[PDB]
Amino acid sequence: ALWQFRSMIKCAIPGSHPLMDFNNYGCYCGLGGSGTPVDELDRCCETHDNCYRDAKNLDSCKFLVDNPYTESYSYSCSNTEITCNSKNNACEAFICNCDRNAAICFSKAPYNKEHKNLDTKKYC
Ligand SMILES: [Ca+2]
Repeated sequence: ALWQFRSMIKCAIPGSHPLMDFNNYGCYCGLGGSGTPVDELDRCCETHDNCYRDAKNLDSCKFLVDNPYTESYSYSCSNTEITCNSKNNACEAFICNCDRNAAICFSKAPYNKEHKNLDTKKYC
């Protein structure tokens, strides 16, 4: 499932904590969502959830394959530098290229300390 995604975000994140802090926070972290964020660390959930939108469409391994979120792929690191298993294929490549920007961009964004299990009649 989404679980070698936690393996993923240790790799890309010098300093900041994954899911344990991250997955609760900010306004728009299902599929679609759009107000804006709150701070832009709901904005790194924006890009991985709208790349996972293009995964429900996806012609390479197509979704009668119901949810291929890790039983299929793992990844490479290590600046951040997250990618994929380095042969990188068609659909092993696509779902690891959404789950890359996920991992990287929790190191790219201004974090929610604040929206951290959120408010929003407020931020969005
Ligand atoms: Ca969303």
